[PDB]
Amino acid sequence: KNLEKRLLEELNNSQGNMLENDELMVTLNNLKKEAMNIEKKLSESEEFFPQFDNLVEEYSIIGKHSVKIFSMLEKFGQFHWFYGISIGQFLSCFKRVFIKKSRETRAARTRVDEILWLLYQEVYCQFSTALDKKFKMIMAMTMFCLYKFDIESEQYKEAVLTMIGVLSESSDGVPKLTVDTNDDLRYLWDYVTTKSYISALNWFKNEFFVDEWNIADVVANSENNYFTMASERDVDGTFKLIELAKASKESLKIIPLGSIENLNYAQEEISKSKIEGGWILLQNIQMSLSWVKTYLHKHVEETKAAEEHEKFKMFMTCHLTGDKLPAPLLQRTDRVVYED
Repeated sequence: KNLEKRLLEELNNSQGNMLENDELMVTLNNLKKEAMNIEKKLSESEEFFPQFDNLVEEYSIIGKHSVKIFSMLEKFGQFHWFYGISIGQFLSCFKRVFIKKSRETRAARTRVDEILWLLYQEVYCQFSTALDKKFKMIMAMTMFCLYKFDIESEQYKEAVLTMIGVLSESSDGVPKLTVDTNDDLRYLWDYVTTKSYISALNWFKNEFFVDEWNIADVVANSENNYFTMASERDVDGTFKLIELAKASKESLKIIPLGSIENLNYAQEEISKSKIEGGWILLQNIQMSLSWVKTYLHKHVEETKAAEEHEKFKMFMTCHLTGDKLPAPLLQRTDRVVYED
């Protein structure tokens, strides 16, 4: 558009003779250069289009593999209270898989395959903290065929086919023997026979364990994510927390929630400890639903305070039989469940 401009006025004085042209060439010679340089750049600009496209296909390995995985993870919604897993958390897992693990974690094509393995690992490592062992087991039981085997269906023998009434069953004593089957592959021919004793599910041992369950490690998380301990009737979640506190060797306070004076203490000591930077165990917040109503903002408040003085770690416990804790706060906290 500046060529449009600069190549206007002296039409009024030239007729095309090179001697005339010479005074107009004070702009054109400059243009010989840059205008032709434009073309150089333009030729280069096409190459990026198909290669960028190629880059997309280069990661389709995990692309399809993992998108299928989330569509399975979503089905965990069947879990009534602790499966409140946002896909943001799903992504968080990959923040770790893709990078937040080490300097070696980036995105090489060889390692696209390796992050199928980390996809495999890290995914269940998180669901397994909120969901119980029954849900954990069935996960592995059918899903590892995807997570690390890339849809390698595997023929089930005794127990599975026992439930349906299908011909191919042997008892616990067939390991990796006559497993040589079709697309619906080998080792469940093995394991499903060992299932005469159901712990054969556990016997898969397919790298099926939560790498980072260690709740003590979990402690060092974002401060806003306060800890939620799920328990049941006759299960002292607080106990697990006092053992934690004993191990932490840090400022411990415990406030049972439920009656009015406890709310007075909640207001009180939260404001104290959210400045001091203590470690506090809270119990049975569901016994004080009105507290919860105010608490949800108190949560916001003490969260900011946690950010400010930097050590206010809260550990609310005693989810009981069916106290149906509210999703907003469950969201804002870490739902880890314990057995008795």
